[PDB]
Amino acid sequence: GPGMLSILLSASSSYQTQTIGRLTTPGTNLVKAYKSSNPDLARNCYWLYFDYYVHILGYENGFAHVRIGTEDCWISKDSLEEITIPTQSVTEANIYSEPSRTGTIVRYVPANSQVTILDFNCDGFYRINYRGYIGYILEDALQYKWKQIDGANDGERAANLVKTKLGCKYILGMSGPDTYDCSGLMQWAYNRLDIFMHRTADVQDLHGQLIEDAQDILPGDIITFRTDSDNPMLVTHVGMYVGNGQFIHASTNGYVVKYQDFYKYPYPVSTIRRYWTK
Repeated sequence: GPGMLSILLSASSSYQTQTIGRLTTPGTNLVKAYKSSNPDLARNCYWLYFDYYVHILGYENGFAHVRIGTEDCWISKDSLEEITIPTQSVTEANIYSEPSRTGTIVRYVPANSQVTILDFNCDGFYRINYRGYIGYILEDALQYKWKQIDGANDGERAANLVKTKLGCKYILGMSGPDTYDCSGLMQWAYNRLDIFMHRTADVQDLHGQLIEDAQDILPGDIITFRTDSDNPMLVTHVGMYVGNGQFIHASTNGYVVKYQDFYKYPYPVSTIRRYWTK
């Protein structure tokens, strides 16, 4: 106020200067992703998709180095656009040199100031520009919220996110904003929480915290299923638990994003995976 800093913040930060990107994938819905700026172009690690949000770490050799949560990769720089977000502050704060409790003061910001968000989810801070002064301001000092404040954890936030897509049409290979397949809905929802998961159900099945007992399932957990009787050992489907014994999924049965009764669903579970941590 403005000097008070919580002991819960680290006294040190390795957070690198980043900007915000939105994928535009011109002319299509996807872009190949690589693990270097000089890749074996035949061996892309995966793809990223239209209207996904990323952090931009930099550019090299015609590629953008992008980040979603703990995952980073390289995509053609023409597949995304840089984003800045105008907002205002609601409480006096300092712009600090870094997102920690030992940064130097770049600029005092009075309450009600017009600012521009340049990066988000910076370990409890936004990176902003105020009157040309650039640095890190505590998240709660700004009006804009990059994710929901409501919810006890990111799992509940993920459940709300898939609920916002109820009624969207099923289309194989899509991940929003208007059409989805089962695994694209999962990846999209966690993209909006700055959490990376892979694109296909059979890989989503292999990461995240394993919830061994279904009694311990919570909103935002994903459930993978084996639904192909001609390949009965292969994971082919996925949905998100949203509480009260229901999960939401994009299904060809109805060709729509819809609720489904978990225990009445007539296909075997593979794993229950928790990709949220807070």
